[PDB]
Amino acid sequence: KTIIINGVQFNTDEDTTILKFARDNNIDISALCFLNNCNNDINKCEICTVEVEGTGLVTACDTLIEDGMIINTNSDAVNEKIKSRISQLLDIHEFKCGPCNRRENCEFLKLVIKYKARASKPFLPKDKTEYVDERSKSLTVDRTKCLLCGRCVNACGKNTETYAMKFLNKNGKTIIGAEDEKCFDDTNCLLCGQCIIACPVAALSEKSHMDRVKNALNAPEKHVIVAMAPSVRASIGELFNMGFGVDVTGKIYTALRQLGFDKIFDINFGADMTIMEEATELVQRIENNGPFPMFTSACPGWVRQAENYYPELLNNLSSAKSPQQIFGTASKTYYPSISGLDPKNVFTVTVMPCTSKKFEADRPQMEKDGLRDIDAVITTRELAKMIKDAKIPFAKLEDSEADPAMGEYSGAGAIFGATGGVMEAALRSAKDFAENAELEDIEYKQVRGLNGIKEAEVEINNNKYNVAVINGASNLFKFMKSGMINEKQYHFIEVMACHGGCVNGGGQPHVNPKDLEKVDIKKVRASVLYNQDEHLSKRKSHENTALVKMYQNYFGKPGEGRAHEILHFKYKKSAWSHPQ
Ligand code: 402
Ligand code: SF4
Ligand code: SF4
Ligand code: SF4
Ligand code: SF4
Ligand code: FES
Ligand SMILES: [Mg+2]
Ligand SMILES: [Mg+2]
Repeated sequence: KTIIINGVQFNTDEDTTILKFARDNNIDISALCFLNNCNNDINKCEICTVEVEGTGLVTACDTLIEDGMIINTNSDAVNEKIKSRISQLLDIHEFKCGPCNRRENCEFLKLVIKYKARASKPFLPKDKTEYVDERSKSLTVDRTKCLLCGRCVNACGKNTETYAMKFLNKNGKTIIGAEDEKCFDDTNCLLCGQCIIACPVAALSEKSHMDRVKNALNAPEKHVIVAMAPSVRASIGELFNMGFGVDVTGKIYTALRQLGFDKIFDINFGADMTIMEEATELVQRIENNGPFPMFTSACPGWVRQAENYYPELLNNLSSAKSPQQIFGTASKTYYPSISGLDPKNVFTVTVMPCTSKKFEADRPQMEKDGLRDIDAVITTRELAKMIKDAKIPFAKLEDSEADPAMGEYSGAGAIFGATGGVMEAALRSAKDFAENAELEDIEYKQVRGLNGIKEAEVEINNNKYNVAVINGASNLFKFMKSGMINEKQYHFIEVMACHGGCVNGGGQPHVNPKDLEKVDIKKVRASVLYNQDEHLSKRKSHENTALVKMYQNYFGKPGEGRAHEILHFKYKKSAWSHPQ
């Protein structure tokens, strides 16, 4: 078919939208509410307006190309329409970029600047308290920034299929929020924060823990531990203009020391701990023939999904604590035993690509003897802001090293942040455990990649077992609802709520939609992790020397005794009751 765009003739067989055909041919069209191959069906932002000859102004993002269209993307009538829409958005928008947390990478600001748009009347609310919801342990809303673009609603729908983020009719006016405007925590919401990632502005954010951290750092008698997740070292460089897929591990350690932290450890150490315990439990369940299947339990997004939708699976969850919590538990017990610190004075902070980790850390029973496993969780974005506020030249920092005692990690722990990561690492140790051997082939490439549902057959000690990797919360629903779970007998199942794994977590750096169609963000971030695994000497969690010492000298044998006593956590379904 033949179309004309800005006087340029195209002959094409492609059946796509104006927007995508234009972007494919280096023709500029703006968009706002269009994301994840979806726009806002009930309140189209119309930022993507173009002029079609013989029709008038149309939305490019959801209008298919047709033979014989004459399209103008830059006529004065088009630009005045787009400018008008942005101005109306400004009319309901607290335009104060100064102290805003999206100041450095906001899509809306870029649009305002591009079209020179201004409000008819500035939005200047005196009392923000009614626009702000900070009840959640993981999420916050600032409706002074909200454009009602529906991108959070669509993303929540696509990524989780819970539809926990909804349009609401609050006293005759439209907002976004949880069901019945309740606290997100009190709904079926997973707190995975995929909504935040989709948000073009600062309307959706993580629940801040930065005050917890600063207060602890400035408290004389507090000994503040910090440990970052696998994914952080593969991501945080993005916010310092270092590009995508840059390993910045050593720079992070240096920055944390300069921030005033008293001990620099690593969650990857906790990852090796979780494998120690979970691979042990797997081997146990084999020689007890059940309960099968065993599900991973390190994703609090998935744990909440199970609690809210599949409580019959809670007893199938591994009882091993997550790397975050299992690390935290040892930081209040083992670490004092090798440091002399009063356990009460230890304050443990993690850096996570995740918002759901904050909820996990603040679970009432995630403590012992009055001591929280984890006292604070800051996202990748929060650590970045903290670094920038301290004016630490991150990109120029020299590499330092972590403190070894709870900072060493194997290549198995290092790949936790990728979908299929926990599966692969668990298998490397479960195999060696069950066969009493030191096997050389350790790469399970079949469980890797961005496929939503991944299965593999594995041969453990002259017996064959079935594993599955569930990549994304919506895929958990598909896997269960479509009866896939009953099509064969599964023995070990990994579930991550965020598609791509933690590298694509709700607390990660935002990425411009244009960059998203240019960079495979999930694969590129994960590539850093697998790279570290490939070039590390020890690639099994039980080959972690610092970890072995810890178990030999303090916890004893994994999966039992002291180790099972305090390094494990069991989820329980509510007892039957009526009503509901
Ligand atoms: N706790 C824990 Fe995990 C580990 O190790 C993280 O820290 Fe993850 C990452 N990156 C997060 O958030 S959680 C899910 N298990 C996969 S990776
Ligand atoms: S959300 Fe964007 S446009 Fe609005 S105040 Fe913040 S930086 Fe400025
Ligand atoms: S919270 Fe963000 S993504 Fe959701 S409607 Fe408001 S501006 Fe759009
Ligand atoms: S945190 Fe996750 S489940 Fe909850 S509303 Fe946001 S995207 Fe949906
Ligand atoms: S996949 Fe990772 S980042 Fe996403 S909710 Fe689970 S633990 Fe958090
Ligand atoms: S981007 Fe097309 S209507 Fe919003
Ligand atoms: Mg649409
Ligand atoms: Mg201090």
